[PDB]
Amino acid sequence: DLSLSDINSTVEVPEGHSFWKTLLAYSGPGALVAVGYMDPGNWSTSITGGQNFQYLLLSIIVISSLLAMLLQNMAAKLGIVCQLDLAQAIRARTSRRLGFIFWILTELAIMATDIAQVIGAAIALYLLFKIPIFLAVVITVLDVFLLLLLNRIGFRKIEALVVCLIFVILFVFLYQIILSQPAWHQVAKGLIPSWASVQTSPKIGGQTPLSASLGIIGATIMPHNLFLHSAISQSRKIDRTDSSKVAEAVRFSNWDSNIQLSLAMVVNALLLIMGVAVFKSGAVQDPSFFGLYQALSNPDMVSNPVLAEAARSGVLSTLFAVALLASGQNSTITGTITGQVIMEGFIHLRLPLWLRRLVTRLIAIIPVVVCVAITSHQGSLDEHQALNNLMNNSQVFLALALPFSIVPLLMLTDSAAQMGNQFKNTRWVKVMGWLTVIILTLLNLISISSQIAGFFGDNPSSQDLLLSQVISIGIILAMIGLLIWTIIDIRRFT
Repeated sequence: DLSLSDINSTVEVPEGHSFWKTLLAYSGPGALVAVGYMDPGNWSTSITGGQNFQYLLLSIIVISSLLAMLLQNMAAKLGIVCQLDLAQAIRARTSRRLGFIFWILTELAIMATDIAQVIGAAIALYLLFKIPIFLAVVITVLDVFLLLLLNRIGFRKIEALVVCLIFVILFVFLYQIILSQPAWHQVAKGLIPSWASVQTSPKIGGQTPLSASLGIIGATIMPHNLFLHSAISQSRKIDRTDSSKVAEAVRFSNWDSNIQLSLAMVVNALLLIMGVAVFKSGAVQDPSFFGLYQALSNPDMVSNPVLAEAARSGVLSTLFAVALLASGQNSTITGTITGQVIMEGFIHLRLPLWLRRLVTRLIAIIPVVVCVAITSHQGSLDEHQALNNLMNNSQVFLALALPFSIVPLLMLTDSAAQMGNQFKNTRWVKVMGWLTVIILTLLNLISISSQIAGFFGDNPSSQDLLLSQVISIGIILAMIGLLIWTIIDIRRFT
């Protein structure tokens, strides 16, 4: 009846005021959440953002991460104080049909992330081991056994394995930056919140600073990682009777989550400066993983003789594909955990990790093998580009399931009927939290029309455009109705 019954309140190791060892104990949840924010689904968008705007968008990244650190912490709080995840709170404060709508929506979000990671991992196999593109996908389907071995290890080593992947993809991209020797003064100048990133005048590569900045801000959080954080935050036993120990617990999970999401921010920065210093100006013409592979393997694309010799040897591209692999291993863990959370929390369905990863992976790979089937039917022409367009088109479900995950979180944590007058949010995080939630909801509701119109490709059929407008209006209006309904129920609880 409690979230993550297998590993809920497992190891509690606060030992008086020995704070840093205590920090070493529970440092796992923050990493499990942060590794999701390093998935390849936006890697190109960073590199592109670096080529179109050298170091300019870095500050935006920071801001985004900060916002991601805020809401995530809130989620952790809901897990630590209430001893129940976000899905159990929402489902407990609304009917079953709303919990079912939220269930299918979040399932579609984690399904979208799973699509990004199966595409990135399959391509990673196509680049490293030269496995055929169609075989690499059905090889990625075999991650259920890696989940079976993953199940017997334990969170003290699983949550450290996630750290291992994090520093793998962090040191892979940091190594290519160390060889690049970039002008770190311009990097520092770019990290400052300047007003050149909010303008619309450069328009390099069909992208203005305000478009890229609002895109980075719009994709701030992932809805599934909120339920994930609220669930894994409970894995540390708390008496819930001593205010100093639960306040200490909040400091604990906060410093952990910031320590890891800061690493994710560092990875995004390494991707932007990867697009600025490593690649030449405008050298990246194919945002696909294969385009970045050949671009990292062509000496004329880099801006340094050392990177030209190393690129000719073929080490940059292989490290890139290794980073694709280490990033593609995330949904096997966080996808199954979060899927269990929303499943047994929203619809009260107890399913094993076997059929979970089976169903999610199959539903994820169906459109992938359809895309590879059509493109390979065209002669393997534009197959990687179409895989990239599938990966980017999949991210609409996140915008569909974002407000129904950030609004109920902020409401339930701001109310005293769930947190109490002692552990509710400060008047500071009320203003910042509501501002962030409003901005993200508006920006994603704007993104719905752009992505739905993007489903029809870069060929604008005049009759299909109006249909995209009708479908977009219907979707955003339906999300408005669901949003005001959830607002009404939660505000009826408070």
